[PDB]
Amino acid sequence: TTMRSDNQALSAVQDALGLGAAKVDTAYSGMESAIEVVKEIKAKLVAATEDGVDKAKIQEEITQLKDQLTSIADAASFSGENWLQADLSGGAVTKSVVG
Amino acid sequence: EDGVDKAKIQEEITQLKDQLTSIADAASFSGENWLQADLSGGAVTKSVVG
Repeated sequence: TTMRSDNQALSAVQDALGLGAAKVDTAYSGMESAIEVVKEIKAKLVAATEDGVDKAKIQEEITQLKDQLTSIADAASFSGENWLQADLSGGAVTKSVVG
Repeated sequence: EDGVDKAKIQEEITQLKDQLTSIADAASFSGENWLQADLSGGAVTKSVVG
């Protein structure tokens, strides 16, 4: 009977592990999108370091890319717990996945 | 799990607690249910003619 109860507990742990894996996958996809966008931003800026290039066009490009970054950060949420855009007023927040 | 909402599980456990109460009070044969005894004295004892 104790072993059956333990088996039920491990089944619940498996369900929690699946949920956490889905959350991590969503967070990683959003993270990769943000990395690609910021790489594009860096490429645009290092192109713009030349003085012969008008900087207003680059400025509006980075503005659009920053808006895209904000949208990606606030949208990459699976079940509310998005593991991104947290509250750092306390100093440190730790998310846990049932192992 | 932190991501799982706790309210739905809350009424789940509420229903299970009501089920436990029903199990405790219904399981009787002839008034001597051997459960839900009065522990005012803390030493209630039931016997069967052997």
